[PDB]
Amino acid sequence: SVLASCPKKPVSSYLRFSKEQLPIFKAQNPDAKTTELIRRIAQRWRELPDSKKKIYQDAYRAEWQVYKEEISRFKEQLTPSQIMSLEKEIMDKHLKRKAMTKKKELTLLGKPKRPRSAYNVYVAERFQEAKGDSPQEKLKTVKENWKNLSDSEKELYIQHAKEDETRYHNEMKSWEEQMIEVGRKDLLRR
DNA sequence: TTGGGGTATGGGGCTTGGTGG
DNA sequence: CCAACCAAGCCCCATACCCCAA
Repeated sequence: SVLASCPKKPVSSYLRFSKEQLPIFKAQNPDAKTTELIRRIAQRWRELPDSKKKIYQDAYRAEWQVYKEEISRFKEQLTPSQIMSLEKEIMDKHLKRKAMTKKKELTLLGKPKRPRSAYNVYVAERFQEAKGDSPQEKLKTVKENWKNLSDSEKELYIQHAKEDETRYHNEMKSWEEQMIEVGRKDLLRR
């Protein structure tokens, strides 16, 4: 917003080199994947004489000195609550990434999904047949019926809840053993 | 020791509304 | 706190590499 205007850190010499080289390379090699071209460019980097590298190096060092000056000038023109909301935007960012990363890894270790509630299993069935525009509305409809149902009409759902509760228990046990075997006691409950 | 950040894109998943480890 | 139930078009991202600031 105002922090979106925060000066960015310069990227390093290999990154510069690559950024410039990609374009040249893709133009000489239309039928190729980026990943490949990148591998190719990295090799070029390795190959490049130190005296040449040193050129990009100096570019980066001087570009860092600009960042130094830039960031501090930036901070002065900000209020203290601003200075803080900045630092928080950074932390929040980093934590979201950490979050995403652990969530990917669990899914890739096929970690059992949590027990679905009495209400969950109802929604998973009475959503196709539901009035409304967005999902917001298609939901309030199913919500209204939830209040309007009674004990007898909630059996085969609360039954499947109680079943899924035992599915969870079993699946969680298979998975936690699996994990112990794979050297990861750390992903265990408690 | 770690990880972010440059690209481009092919598969990934976070979002908006009101019951459960 | 965060995950679960229903969308799907945008948020993000690992991938190929290297390097240096935190």
